[PDB]
Amino acid sequence: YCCGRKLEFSPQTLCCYGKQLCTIPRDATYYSYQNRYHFCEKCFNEIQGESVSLTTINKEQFSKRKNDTLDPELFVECTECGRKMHQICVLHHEIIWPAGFVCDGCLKKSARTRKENKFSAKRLPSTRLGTFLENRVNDFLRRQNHPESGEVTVRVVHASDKTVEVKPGMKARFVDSGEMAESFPYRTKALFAFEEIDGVDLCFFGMHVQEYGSDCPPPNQRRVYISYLDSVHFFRPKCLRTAVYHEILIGYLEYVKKLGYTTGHIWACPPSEGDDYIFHCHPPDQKIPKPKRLQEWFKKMLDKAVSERIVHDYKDIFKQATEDRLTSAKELPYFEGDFWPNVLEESIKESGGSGSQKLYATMEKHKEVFFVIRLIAGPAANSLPPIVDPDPLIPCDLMDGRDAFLTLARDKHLEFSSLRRAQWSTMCMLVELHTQS
Ligand SMILES: COc1ccc(C2(C(=O)N3CCOC[C@H](Cc4cccc5[nH]ncc45)C3)CCCC2)cc1
Ligand SMILES: [Zn+2]
Ligand SMILES: [Zn+2]
Ligand SMILES: [Zn+2]
Repeated sequence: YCCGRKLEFSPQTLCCYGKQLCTIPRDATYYSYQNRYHFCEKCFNEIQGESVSLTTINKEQFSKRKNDTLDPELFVECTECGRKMHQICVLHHEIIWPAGFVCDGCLKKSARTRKENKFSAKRLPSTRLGTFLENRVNDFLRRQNHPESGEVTVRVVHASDKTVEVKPGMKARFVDSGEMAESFPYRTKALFAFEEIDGVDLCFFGMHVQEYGSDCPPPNQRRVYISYLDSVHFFRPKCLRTAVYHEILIGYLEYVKKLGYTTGHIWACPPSEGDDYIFHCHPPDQKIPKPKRLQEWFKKMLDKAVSERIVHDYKDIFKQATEDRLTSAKELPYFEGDFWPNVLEESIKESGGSGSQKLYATMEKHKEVFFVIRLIAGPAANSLPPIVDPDPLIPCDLMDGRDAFLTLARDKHLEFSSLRRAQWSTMCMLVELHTQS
């Protein structure tokens, strides 16, 4: 055996299908039907009668289970030794090495090494935005001159044109009356950061963004929104991990500012317990920050951006609307999946059809969570040329949003819960991106 350890995958968390946001953690009790519809023990017993609509399926046909199934880790056999070894430990992928697995001992005994690993992070197609970010990170790393650090690769893996649609409450008030556009076009992008750790790629950062160009009507035009952020905390060295995140995030703001976007938007929202934003099965000791801590962290990152003469200034949404002399909810930027489109639906219902009644009160209530970042200020923003993106569209269904990658990771036991598993998951992720390309 490679190690002395007996290893297996932890059970993943499933949905309860009752409260539409309820989740079933590890070792919990739940009910299943056809392994498709799972129900919380509390939510299932708080059900009308026996018949449950799914077609009505009776509660008699449901399975009472505990979320404690442990799938053992897989082994691979050396085609010369016969030695059985963990697939994750030796990082053997059948697509990269279709000739069969040969252990390190056999390779050295015959004075050879594995064939070069195609489908690497470096060999992913590059972009102007990706090169811009990885130059910034690697230049910073050489300045710090830590011998433990490795080369960082940043690649944009998806780009497509989409639209966000105004929800029925806001649509009935402002869209049907002609006061607001019914949809806002934007380009979505997914990019990841990789670090070479002992000769092996490790994906440690991911990000999805929404970019609304000069074609977009107000109030969305020339604005960028960060849909989701995620990380795996195994960047080496640890003492430089936060700074690298700052380099990527500030670099993105610097890049879109150069392109002509005037404002960036960040919703400082930590994930719920047991929830994964981009990377499936985070390490158990990678703690989720509390909201106050996360807000201060973004402040520090933005403060550095201001000092670097990249970000002009930043304010919370409540302060921004006051300076913008906002009066109606139709003047607030409308982003896909954002907090505010959902809340404006609730605000109109409670107000009897008003888009202004509790607008400032709601913004003040949640002001510390929403950051409005001004990249271009004053007279310069009034007369800018059209935004032209030098990078082409990158069709990649696996990265059209965060759902496909999470599903693939769930379906293939691709965990990021440890360095070895995250390296195996990185290798599998890279192979998928190269074949789907
Ligand atoms: C102040 O401490 C931090 C500040 C920022 C981050 C970043 C990040 O990754 N965030 C910020 C939101 O909370 C942490 C999420 C990571 C995470 C941790 C544990 C379980 C999870 N499930 N899903 C996501 C997830 C995603 C790092 C780079 C960008 C900001 C991480 C920790
Ligand atoms: Zn092992
Ligand atoms: Zn539930
Ligand atoms: Zn061998």
